Amino acid sequence: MFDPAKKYKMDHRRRGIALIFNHERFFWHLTLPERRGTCADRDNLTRRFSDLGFEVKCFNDLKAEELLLKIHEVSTVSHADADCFVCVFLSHGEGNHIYAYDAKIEIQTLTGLFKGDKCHSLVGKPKIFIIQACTLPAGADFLMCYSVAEGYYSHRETVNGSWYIQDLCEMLGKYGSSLEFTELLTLVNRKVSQRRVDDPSAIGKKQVPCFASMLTKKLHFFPKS
Amino acid sequence: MFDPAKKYKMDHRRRGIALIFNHERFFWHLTLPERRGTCADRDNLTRRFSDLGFEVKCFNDLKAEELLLKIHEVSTVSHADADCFVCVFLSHGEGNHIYAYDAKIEIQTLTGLFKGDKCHSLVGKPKIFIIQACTLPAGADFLMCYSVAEGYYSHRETVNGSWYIQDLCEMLGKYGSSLEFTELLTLVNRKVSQRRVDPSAIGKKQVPCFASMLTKKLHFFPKSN
Repeated sequence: MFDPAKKYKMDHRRRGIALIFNHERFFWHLTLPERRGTCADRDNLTRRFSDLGFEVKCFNDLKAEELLLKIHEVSTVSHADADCFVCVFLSHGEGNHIYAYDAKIEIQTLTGLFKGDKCHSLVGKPKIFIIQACTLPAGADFLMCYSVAEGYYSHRETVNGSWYIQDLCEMLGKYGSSLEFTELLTLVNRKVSQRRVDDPSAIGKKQVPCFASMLTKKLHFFPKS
Repeated sequence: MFDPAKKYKMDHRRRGIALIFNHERFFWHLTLPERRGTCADRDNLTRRFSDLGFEVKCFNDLKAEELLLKIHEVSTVSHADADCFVCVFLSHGEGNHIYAYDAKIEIQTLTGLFKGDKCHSLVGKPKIFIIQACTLPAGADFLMCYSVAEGYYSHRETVNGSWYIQDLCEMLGKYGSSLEFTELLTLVNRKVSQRRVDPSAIGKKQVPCFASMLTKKLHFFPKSN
């Protein structure tokens, strides 16, 4: 009958793809912290998801030609022998209205490609989207992880990256292979929300992340094989 | 150090208020299964939250004068000796545009009254909103539970209530006092998504969702008598 401890099947051959998408186009004056922080976040993510068995692939949206080339690949490639799919969307904080509006269209596109109708090979498999906001995607077995609720405070980028990706990567490296994934995201909620400014204008305010789950089972990333 | 198993402090004198809000006004014609189903949902919820230690209150929005009265009561009353706050928002499925638009403002108002700035006595304590949709609430230590995604299928009310409330109450009764609450909501996601239809709803399934800004594990262990 009903098993409260039922888990997603994570014994397939591969873990799956971990797509790290960098939103760059329509962003012009890029300071030194932003440029070195974005690279720190990507590299930190590439190490934590690779250690969990994912095949990391990193795109950006600067070259429209290469963008469609590599997007078509991940959308049409078969995931039948994969445990799950992960997609991380990275963006800069201080962006214009064109940059911010493009991100929303990109996020809708990405999430839409992996819904049950357009990707049979991921049906019944967790589809995890981690979005660094500058939303309303939904679907069975989706997990949406947001760095901040839209309209609320998020700390500026730093040479070492952003608060959300730093804390998410610390928990992933420390607890990724043991704890249930939503328990892990709850720890990121606490770690990030506890950080404080040393920007005297941002005194007293905090960054509150959020995650929205449509998963039906427990999700673990025990070491494979 | 950092405790990955840290949980909210739930040893206060009282558990807290469990507000059951019935959205009724502007519904143009109420069929028999809808009258009883809504009553079945309210009674089922009152039984389960009472057994978990909550002080249950049930309002509706038929009397405009009496509602602002009671909304003022639950908002301004002290929660300093309470573990948390729960609010269930019940509404009918087949509603007109006025009925649906009114629901959004009611939900936006209700959640707003319990923000940290508006309610000092619930700061750092979980605030749980369970919404039977016909959204964008946020805040630290908020837990939003939706019967359905924003614009997807939801099964219609019956004499015994709605699929979402029935399955929620079944899990609360069996596992409410033991399992972490988000783990319990995940079981609801599976139970509701597995139910099939016996007309024009072939191949459809209702996929619930919950959005967490909680920072700790949430349990409802039996209170100290």
